[PDB]
Amino acid sequence: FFSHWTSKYKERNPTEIAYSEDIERIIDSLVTDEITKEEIIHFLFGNFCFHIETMNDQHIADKFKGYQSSCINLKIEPKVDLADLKDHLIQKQQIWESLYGKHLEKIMLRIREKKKKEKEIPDITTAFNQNAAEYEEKYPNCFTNDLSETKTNFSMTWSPSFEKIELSSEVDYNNAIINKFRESFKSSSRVIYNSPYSSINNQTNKARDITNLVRLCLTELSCDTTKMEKQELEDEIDINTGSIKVERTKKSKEWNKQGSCLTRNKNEFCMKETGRENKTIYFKGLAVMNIHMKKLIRHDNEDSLSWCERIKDSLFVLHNGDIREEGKITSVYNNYAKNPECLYIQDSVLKTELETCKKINKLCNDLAIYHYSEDMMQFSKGLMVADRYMTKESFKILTTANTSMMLLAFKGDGMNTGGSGVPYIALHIVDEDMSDQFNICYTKEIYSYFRNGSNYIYIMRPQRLNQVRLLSLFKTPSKVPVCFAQFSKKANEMEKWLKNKDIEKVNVFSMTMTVKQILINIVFSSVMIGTVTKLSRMGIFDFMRYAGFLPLSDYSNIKEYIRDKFDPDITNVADIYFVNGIKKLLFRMEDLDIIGGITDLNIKCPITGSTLLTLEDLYNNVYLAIYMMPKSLHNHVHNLTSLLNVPAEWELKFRKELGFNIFEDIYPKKAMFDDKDLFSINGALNVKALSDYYLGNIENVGLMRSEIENKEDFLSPCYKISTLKSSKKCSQSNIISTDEIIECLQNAKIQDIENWKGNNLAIIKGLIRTYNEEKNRLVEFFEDNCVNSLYLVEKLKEIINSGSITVGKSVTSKFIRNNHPLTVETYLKTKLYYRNNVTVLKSKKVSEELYDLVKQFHNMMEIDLDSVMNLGKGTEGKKHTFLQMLEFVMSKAKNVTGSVDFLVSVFIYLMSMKVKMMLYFIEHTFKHVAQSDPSEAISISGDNKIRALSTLSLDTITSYNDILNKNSKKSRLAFLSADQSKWSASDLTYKYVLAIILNPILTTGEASLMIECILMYVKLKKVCIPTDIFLNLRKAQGTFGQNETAIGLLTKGLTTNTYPVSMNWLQGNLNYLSSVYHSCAMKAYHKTLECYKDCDFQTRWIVHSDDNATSLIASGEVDKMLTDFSSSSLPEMLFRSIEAHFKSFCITLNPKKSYASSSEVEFISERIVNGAIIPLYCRHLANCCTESSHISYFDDLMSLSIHVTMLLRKGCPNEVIPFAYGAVQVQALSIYSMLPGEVNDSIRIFKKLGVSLKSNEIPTNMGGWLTSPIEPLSILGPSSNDQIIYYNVIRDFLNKKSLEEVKDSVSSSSYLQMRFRELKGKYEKGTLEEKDKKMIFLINLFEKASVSEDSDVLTIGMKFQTMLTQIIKLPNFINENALNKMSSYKDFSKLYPNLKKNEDLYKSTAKNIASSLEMESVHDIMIKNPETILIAPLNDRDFLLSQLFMYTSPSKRNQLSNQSTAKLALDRVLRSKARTFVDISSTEKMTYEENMEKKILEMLKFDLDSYCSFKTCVNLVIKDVNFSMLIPILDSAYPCESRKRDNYNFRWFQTEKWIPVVEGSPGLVVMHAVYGSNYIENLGLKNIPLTDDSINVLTSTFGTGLIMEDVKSLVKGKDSFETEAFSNSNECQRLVKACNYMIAAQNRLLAINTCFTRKSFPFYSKFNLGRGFISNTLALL
Ligand SMILES: NC(=O)c1ncn([C@@H]2O[C@H](COP(=O)(O)OP(=O)(O)OP(=O)(O)O)[C@@H](O)[C@H]2O)n1
Ligand SMILES: NC(=O)c1ncn([C@@H]2O[C@H](COP(=O)(O)OP(=O)(O)OP(=O)(O)O)[C@@H](O)[C@H]2O)n1
Repeated sequence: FFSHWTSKYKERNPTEIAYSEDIERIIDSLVTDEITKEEIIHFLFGNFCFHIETMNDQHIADKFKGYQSSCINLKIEPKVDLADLKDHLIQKQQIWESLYGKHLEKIMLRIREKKKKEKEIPDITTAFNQNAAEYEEKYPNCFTNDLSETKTNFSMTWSPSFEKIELSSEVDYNNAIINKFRESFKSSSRVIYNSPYSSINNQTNKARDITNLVRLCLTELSCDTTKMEKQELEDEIDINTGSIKVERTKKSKEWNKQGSCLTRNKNEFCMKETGRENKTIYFKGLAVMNIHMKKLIRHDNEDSLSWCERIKDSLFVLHNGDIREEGKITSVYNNYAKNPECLYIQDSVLKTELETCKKINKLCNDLAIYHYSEDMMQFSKGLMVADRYMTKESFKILTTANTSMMLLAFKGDGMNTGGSGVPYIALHIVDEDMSDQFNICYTKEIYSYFRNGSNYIYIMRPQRLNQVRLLSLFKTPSKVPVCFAQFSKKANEMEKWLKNKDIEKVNVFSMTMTVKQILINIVFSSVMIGTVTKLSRMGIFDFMRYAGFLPLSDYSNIKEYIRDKFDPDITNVADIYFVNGIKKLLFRMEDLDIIGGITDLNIKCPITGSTLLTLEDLYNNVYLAIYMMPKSLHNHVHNLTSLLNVPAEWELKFRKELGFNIFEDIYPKKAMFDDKDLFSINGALNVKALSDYYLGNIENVGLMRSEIENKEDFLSPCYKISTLKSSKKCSQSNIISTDEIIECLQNAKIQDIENWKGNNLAIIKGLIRTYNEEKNRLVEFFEDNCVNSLYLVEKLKEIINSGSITVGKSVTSKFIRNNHPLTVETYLKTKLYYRNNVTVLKSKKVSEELYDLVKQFHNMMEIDLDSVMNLGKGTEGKKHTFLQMLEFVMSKAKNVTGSVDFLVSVFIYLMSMKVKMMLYFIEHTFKHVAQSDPSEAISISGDNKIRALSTLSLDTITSYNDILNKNSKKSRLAFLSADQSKWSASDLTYKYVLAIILNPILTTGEASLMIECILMYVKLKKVCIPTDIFLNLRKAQGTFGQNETAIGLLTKGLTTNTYPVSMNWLQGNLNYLSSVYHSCAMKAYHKTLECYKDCDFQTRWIVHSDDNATSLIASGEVDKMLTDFSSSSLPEMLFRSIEAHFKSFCITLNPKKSYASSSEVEFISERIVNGAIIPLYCRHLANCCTESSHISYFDDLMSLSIHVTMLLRKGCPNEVIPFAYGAVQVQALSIYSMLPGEVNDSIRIFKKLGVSLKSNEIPTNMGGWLTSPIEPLSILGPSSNDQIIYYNVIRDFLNKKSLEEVKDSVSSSSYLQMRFRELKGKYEKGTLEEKDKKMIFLINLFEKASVSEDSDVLTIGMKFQTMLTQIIKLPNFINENALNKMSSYKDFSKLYPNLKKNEDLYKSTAKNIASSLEMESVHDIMIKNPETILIAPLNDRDFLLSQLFMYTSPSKRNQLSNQSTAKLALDRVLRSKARTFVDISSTEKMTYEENMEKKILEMLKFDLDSYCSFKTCVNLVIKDVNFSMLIPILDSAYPCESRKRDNYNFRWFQTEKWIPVVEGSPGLVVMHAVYGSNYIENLGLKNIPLTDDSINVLTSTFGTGLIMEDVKSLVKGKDSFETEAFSNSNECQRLVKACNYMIAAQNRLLAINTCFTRKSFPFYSKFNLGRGFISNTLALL
């Protein structure tokens, strides 16, 4: 172990760091009445003398010099010798050790003072009544007993039953329904208005208006079109971004002319030229939709439960008469659920489970679950399509696969600025038989009805829906059938009735009344849960995650949670059913193998099905009801204001508590270190606790320092660090300069009104738009910022008085949204000098910021080629380290920079590059400290062992309780599952300095650097609100009474943007240091509890930042000490004592999610009771239906199959797995890669062109369907589907039986050439069988759509986790708009000027006069330095021009252009049906399906010279270690009943193929297990040679393309070119594979040693660092 001091800061002490008086205040504030200042200093600087056994002697001299300097600067006489300090610190030990007993007495007094003040509620009903009483006390008379003023019961949209077959013959089936309703709505006027909820005083007077509006819109304002063209969209260039989807200017944006009406497309109509009485009727109907006063019903309303107990069974009657049999959602769900035998390889033993799944599918078919979900999905489609394009004088009649359903959509909030939603009136035709049940069910929203024929025509009430609510309505086919399947499985009456009957006898007719009632509840709950669009239902359902703990003890959650902080916001009826289910569960728990519920007689909360055989069924039902709700139905505008509003309040609370005023700095005070309640710690106890923690954790200072400076990439340049190189995002305050602003104002003349070209017109527009209403501040900015005062304003006078200028109005958000960003910059900056300063932080990549930092380190600001190339080559040139750049940044910004670097923004938080580097240093010097702690969970690599540590924390605790309580005394268990509240907001930050001073694995210079870093992070941090949000609050504050909650007080009345956030580190920034402090606090808790005299306590705790998993086992005289601690049992003891102890460590325990029990613990989401773990597969099942990224079909299908895989891991039953398959299929296919029957299908396209591939053999990237079985998807993952179909077509191609025959036939090198020649001859003369055409198709697909194709991992870093990739990559930007606003492009465009800057066509013309010379120079200084463009930067001049030589490849600007951005819905369902661009430069615009047709027609021919990709695709499949041993196990596995499996329910999968396959690869003994598998299954050991040699072939071709063209067999000389010409013999890839298969050189790298050999043939082996890298078979563990 060698020691290296990594600082120029060596001669700096922690008491001379500019912000050094705060350390003096911390020292002065730690002085107690028993410990003086001298002992505090001697302990704090000198604690390292307990660690002096593993550190160097130069480290000894360094730390003793730091000790002496600290004592001299603090006016204390230091000890002369190190042994003198050791003797003094070992003799003043009992003074410091006595703090634990006083702390024990303090927490006992705090429990005694806290339990006396609280009040006790007698029962749960009194808690509910007290909540209702205080709710009436806030707002009086808010509770109404009349059910006529409430909100809508049955949510956004209503689905009647569809009773008549509608024949179509030349009548356009979508349009025949509209004229059917029109001819129904032409009879007389027997309009009966509906009184809601059987009321008597019906006002009406609006039902007449709605009826007249609907009659007008269906009689006069619309007609049978049947001839107009469909809506077609086209991509267009935006003035701020690229490639947005919009309607074309002609055709589908123009109003056509039918007979006396105006029409746009097949659905939209208009009334621009209509009679005045008709216009009056239209406006009278429009005024209804608007184009305390809360009536909340009580929890104990017996009328609402009685009404719901008729509404929810009228719904079941309505869900029982539908006659439709085929559809889109029905087809995809019946692909998996109607025949689930294909998913399971050994399906012959699942004769009961698969039959139950088939019965659940038949019940879904007969109750019209699929058809209702499909109707909701397409109506949400049509509704948001209507939301963006509708005007006030137009409507958008929607029709679907329905028979008796329409919707009359009206003007919504196009160009979304929050808004309210899109109005819509739905019409229904119901027959005479189901007429009373329709009135009973939808009694609130039926607005008028009349009778025509044997039918009733219903007009329902208009509502409105935001885009988020339409998106939650969209995922109905993914959310409702899985709800029906899970609730039908977990209900024991439903499953019990399903098990006796047969598939031909399952119907509603042969049902008992109890099973029918359970089915009614299941249908109603699935409908109400799968589509949720109300905030009250979300409040009710996330109230449910705390009122659901049965096996419990004292938690302060049964009664004190249902008091004041519970919000009973029940607005409608029939959520009384859900709240009443909660109330019955709580009343049951009040009156009091896991068998938890066969004896308690528990009741399901949403589905009410009794006789619960297992507690895990209850946990699964509640948590699936919880996790299926959306994250938020609020807009991003409201959510961002909430996220920017919480820290302002939690900082104003801190300032008010500790006496700081609003506009001043933050310094330590005595109150923070005096053991107070709100914002304080104990002080001297914290120092002793941290010293004891560092004594007990760090065992070798030098070895751990070596691991820190070797594994965290210290003493290495910053581009080797993945956090500071991989472009996440960043924040750099780029503001147009004020001198540049006044210069642009000066050069903007008044004689060039026509010639206002360039970007200066944007500055002119911004200053004029600011002048139009903000005259008060523009004169101040024009007279104080610039030295010329009157000239600028007098020039602006005739600038506005020039007559012609393009400004409409200060429309605020309408100006911001669709104008150039520098217009926003100027419209800000001309009124921001002394107030409202903003200083807008625009986002940037960290790679560009690191590029600028490396450029600024070597003083190469102005870019010059000789200046960068003079830095040397190889591993002997100029190179920096991470800490040298860190101190360069610190020395730069300590020089009066204005503290612009400490500015974060919300985009979860967006910090600067400096703050990212300081947080990296502080984070990763404590990551290894937390890695040495066995009780620390955030240091666990991944989520794999997170469950494992909880398993140990249960197992050793239970084993020790079994080993102690049987001998001498009694023991009581106490498991704590705490979660702290405001872990970052309420936390004192200055206590982290004490964790750094006492750190022994450090240096007195590095410690000073970290202390100064944390002190500037506290004293100078600020938060900048974004421009649109701050303008919204500014205009709201101007219109209103000018008061705000906390943001107005912090920003001096909203007159400035940056508000101070000092003692609140942002969440995720200190995630290891806070966890270290938490574990230190728990060790101090154990040391404090060890001070009790006649009792023995041992504590086991587990810490992951915010969370806690404390266990405690007491022994001895328990009965006396329990009333000493003021409690009744050990969980009550633990919940009181830990809460009292944590207040001395600035940790706030909240009595909401923190419970204490004697048998149950929870950690994050996993949960283990009495040595057995409850599975909780709810999160993955909900992620299978709700969470998606919305980027592509391939990406989202591969991402959702992760959740399917973890569903298979965590014990899912075998009847929800086919529904999980169907759910991920609907969620992947329902946006862009369209559903069966639509335009972007892949079964239909492959069937039309006669492709030889079958339905279940289409690859995933071809738009095909996930058809991998249960076992290979569970073991390998989503990347196994294409591997399985490739292996199947290969095994059919060479006509073999097993994989081993294929392996020993491929292993001969003279075999695949003969097969390829035989295939070529077969294609030649006369014969091509089906297998040959399949093999040819997949060979050409591997050529055209391999994952390595058109990708390099050094421009954008990818991971290569699959075999193939997306074959259409839509460009997010067109031309060089993606490459702009970049320092790399601005440098590349300067030393290589506009001959090669603008544009891609100018560079492409240099491949067939000055651009050819520039390209020749580029590739001449590129090909002489080969290591700079296709490996990682070895040093500088391998990084600064590595970012410069990537803007020359056509496939490296395309890769940066089509980067996957976030976007949202309606930007991808519209782009899929639009004529999109192909690449970065093409005049041709073509659709997605036509592109797919062209690509499939391209990959149909044999295309000889395809031998290399044939051998590559064979060898990528067969050579996998995991696949080649998983397949023979699956092929030769015994069914059951010998050692594999003998149980039935949820015990085939976890007994037959996840334990005899885990005795397969690593060998194992355990029988039943929930699996956290190994790392990712590697299919990228062979693909990173493909990328790293494809880029070599590309630069070879682009180097050889200038001087000459040639074909082959080149004779030129100049060895680096002749050897690459010999390298390009066939493709260079078969040469790569064969040549480095038959030898293995493996020469080391020094870039002169390796360039000594040859530039081409053995050099490429040192551009991947490995060859034929075969991994080991992964242990599932
Ligand atoms: N992005 C939008 O279009 C939108 N959505 C809701 N809002 C807020 O609510 C009002 C109604 O929106 P509009 O801009 O369509 O109404 P308008 O201003 O009276 O009509 P117009 O566009 O023809 O001038 C608007 O005045 C505005 O305050 N704006
Ligand atoms: N009630 C609690 O016991 C609790 N648990 C966490 N927190 C801290 O609260 C900050 C923001 O709260 P959020 O609105 O994001 O939800 P949350 O974290 O789940 O807390 P809560 O249950 O109170 O809503 C978050 O920064 C979070 O750390 N409070």
